[PDB]
Order: sequence, then C-alpha cells, then structure tokens
Amino acid sequence: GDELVTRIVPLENVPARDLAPLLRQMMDAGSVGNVVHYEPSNVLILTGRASTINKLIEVIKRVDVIGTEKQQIIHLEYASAEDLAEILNQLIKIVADKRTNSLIISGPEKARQRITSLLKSLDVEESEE
Amino acid sequence: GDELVTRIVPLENVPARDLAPLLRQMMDAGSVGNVVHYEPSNVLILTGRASTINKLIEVIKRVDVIGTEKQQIIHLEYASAEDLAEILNQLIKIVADKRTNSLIISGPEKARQRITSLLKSLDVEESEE
Repeated sequence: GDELVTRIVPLENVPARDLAPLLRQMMDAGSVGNVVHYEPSNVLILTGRASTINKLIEVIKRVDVIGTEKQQIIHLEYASAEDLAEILNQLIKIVADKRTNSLIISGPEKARQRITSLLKSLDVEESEE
Repeated sequence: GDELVTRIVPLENVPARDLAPLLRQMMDAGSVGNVVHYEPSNVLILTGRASTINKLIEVIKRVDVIGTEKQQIIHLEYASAEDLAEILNQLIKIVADKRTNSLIISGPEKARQRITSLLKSLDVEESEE
C-alpha cells in the first residue's frame, strides 16, 4: 500500500525515454515521494509507494511488450531466397539464405504474423515443368 | 457509466498522433479525469470513465480500420508479370513475379477492389496466334 521501495524495469524494445512525461507524471499523479530515472542501458529505475509503483511498473512492462519488435528467422522450403527477397524488400528487415535457403524476418509479433501470411502466400514451388 | 479505467487501443494502420486533438478533445469534451497518450510503437493508451472511453475507444478503432491499408499478394494467371507491372506502375505498391507469376498489391480494401478490377480487366491471355 504505502510501502516505499525502489524497483527497476527496463524497456528493452524501445529507449525508455518516452515514459519520462508519463512516469514522472505518475509521480505528479499523487502524493509524492517518487523517483523515476533512466539509464543509457535503457533500464527504467523507480522509487515510490506500493500503489503508485504498481501502476508505474505497469506502465513500464506495458510500454516494453507494447513496444515489441522481436526477432525470428524462418526456413524457405523450395523457392530461391533472392526472389522472395526481391518481392518483399521493395514492398513497403528481410534477409535471404540460398545455402540453407531461409527467409529471415524482424518486427513485432504482428510483423511475425503479417509476413508469415506473405510467406504462406508464396511457399509454393512453381510447376515450371 | 462513471467507471474510471484505463484501456489501450493501437492505431496500427496510421501513426496514432492524428487523434491527439481529437481524443484529448474528448477529454476536453466532458467532465475530466481523462488521459490520452501515445507510444512510439503507435499504441494509443487511454484513461477515463466508462462513457467518455466508450466513444474515445470508438474513435480509436475507428481511425484504425478507417485508416486501413493492408496487404495482399495475388496470382497472375497467364500474362507475364513485367508487363502488367509496366502498365499499372505508371498508372497514377505493385510487385511482379515471373517465376510463380504473381501480381502483388498493397492498399486499403478499396485498393484491393480497385486493382482487382484492373486485374479483371486484363487477366486474359492474348490470342497472339
């Protein structure tokens, strides 16, 4: 409740700077005794009573996983990598592998899904004949 | 009704910035206790009583799907891809595939429809003889 402790959550996805008006606004939300502060390493360090920090650290993990963009690298079944590169690149990162033939992709999980749906569009090997 | 809660809808299609006069105008619409705020990740975070947030989050999903432009990639039946490229490009994105022969297209659903109607214009293989 009123218990004043310091507890520290980074925003890894984004530089935490963007919560400085928000979180010292949450200092500015209620009766003070609060500290919000920022390392270059992008950890967000807090001090405050138990509730103000409840919804402060709420803000912080929030802006973390709602600032998500995260890595995945995926196979390419048949089609040559350079191609699916050529298409998706100029559609507006995207990495190709011919040796093991992989499409490699970054973004949020919603980038994961959207470009997995582009993949599912073309995973098919053409019946060139 | 009067229940004050924070609830958060992104505008994925557009950067949510364009609702800052609108939604803090909806703070400014009625008796306050409201917060509207914006992540770089383009999620739009709200705080307010149940009705003001009813029509606030209304605004937000609204400007989402009315800011729609969304992806689809489509086959090309016969005609070479470079061609239908050449025409539609210089008509004022548009991606070609010769290997699997696909016309690839971005836009709203209304871009979907309009250029599906250009497609239906020429899907036909010419009787070159």
